[PDB]
Amino acid sequence: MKQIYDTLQLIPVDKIDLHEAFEPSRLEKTKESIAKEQHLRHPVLVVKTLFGRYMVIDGVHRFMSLKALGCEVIPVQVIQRTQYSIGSWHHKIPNGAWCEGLTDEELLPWTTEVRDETPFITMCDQQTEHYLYVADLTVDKLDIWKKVVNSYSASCNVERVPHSACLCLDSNDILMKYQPLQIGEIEAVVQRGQTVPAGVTRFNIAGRCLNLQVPLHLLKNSNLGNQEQWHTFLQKKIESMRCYTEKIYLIEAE
Amino acid sequence: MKQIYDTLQLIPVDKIDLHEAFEPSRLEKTKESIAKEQHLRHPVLVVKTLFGRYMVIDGVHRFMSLKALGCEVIPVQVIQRTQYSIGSWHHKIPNGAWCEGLTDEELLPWTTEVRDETPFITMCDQQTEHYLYVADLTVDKLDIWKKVVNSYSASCNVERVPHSACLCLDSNDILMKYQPLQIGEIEAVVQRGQTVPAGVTRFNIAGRCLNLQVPLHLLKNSNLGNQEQWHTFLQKKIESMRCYTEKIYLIEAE
Repeated sequence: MKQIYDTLQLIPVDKIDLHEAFEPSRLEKTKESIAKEQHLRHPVLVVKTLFGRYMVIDGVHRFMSLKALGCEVIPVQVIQRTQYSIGSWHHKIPNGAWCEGLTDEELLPWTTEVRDETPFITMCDQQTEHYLYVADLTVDKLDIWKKVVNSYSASCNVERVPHSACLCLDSNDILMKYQPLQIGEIEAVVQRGQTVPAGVTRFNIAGRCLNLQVPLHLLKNSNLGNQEQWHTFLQKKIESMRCYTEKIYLIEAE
Repeated sequence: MKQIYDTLQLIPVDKIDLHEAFEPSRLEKTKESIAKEQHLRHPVLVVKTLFGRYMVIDGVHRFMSLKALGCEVIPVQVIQRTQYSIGSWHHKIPNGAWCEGLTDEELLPWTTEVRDETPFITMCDQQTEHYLYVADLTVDKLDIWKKVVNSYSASCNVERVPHSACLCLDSNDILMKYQPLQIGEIEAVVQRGQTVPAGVTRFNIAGRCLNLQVPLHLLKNSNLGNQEQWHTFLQKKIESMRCYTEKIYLIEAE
């Protein structure tokens, strides 16, 4: 389906922006893997913004790995707005008692009280839930998020779970719930040069292209000869492209 | 879901049955490819039947290729009835008026009469339909499906379209419409040692496991001591497994 071929592009690395922070540990493992394989398995998923720029909506650690590896162009799949919806990740913290970062950040005005306002953050254990609202918050919405997420993210052990999935907690777990953003909030965040915390925005994307395996060597120089090479490479790959429209379980290795 | 692990099994080759004819042209390219790669990319998709036997619902040519190569066990994924629905393929013949194999067959009792019985086969064009009913035909549904399908399968160009899909016939198209069978019927067929013609049944399966890349070395000797290797193999592959719930475009190459 050539409609997909036309959305696979090599974009100058300096024209791509993040809307979120990244976790440098995951960045370094992903980067090791790319350097070892000398391939980028999946294109980074981007949307057009303004000034001829692009915003990553999925693959921030791949993109950062390529930038850190000295790539001048990034293989992207350009996603239309009709192809995605915006949800969020909840952060499940196993053995959440031994997680010293959040373990006594008492000062924020957590409360079990529920009001018809929107609870910005919700903290869960097997028994109880706690909330945060800007009626009580002194600083702005997003640095609360940075503070809270960052208190446990890099120090404690986290597993991200989709905000829409069904999950029940053990008594070891703590579950951090963050409400999804609208695209206009994300756009404003990027336009102001800001970022949301790592690993909280979750884009549900239809029509992902998988297992492109872009050779790293193609990404090192920005020369339009390199672009002819990219078109050749891509034409070779599309012949092996098959569309799947039902749930699949993909082994991402070989 | 870790249930996948229990559904991926090595099954003796003599316990597996096909329900549909295979196209040997396609069988030879599948066989070729498997021999070159020394691996089976996707597991054969089967459902359990009677006498501890299994019926292939997708992967006829992978299976036949494996049997031709001397494999004693087939890597399969056991699909449960909640995972799949059964539809059919319609066969669109562009410029069907010039399909000689379909026109010279003046014998068959094609008819525009709409009866209360369901027709074996419906042959449509832009503004008129023809049917074949049991009452006008001396021999069984399957013999007629194979006779009609083979009158144009190799003779003329044919686009296979899902029966539920949207299709508007151009001025010169002809459309062969076949009934979707129920699983009881397909099972009866296999129980009598018969097969449906190729390219007519269409299984819509959710949760296909993809890109397992089973090494061929594991399929030649069917001994309990092989199973350990298998299980080892499997547990390794699962650690690279990922579920995709939206439509994907997978590059099935490396």
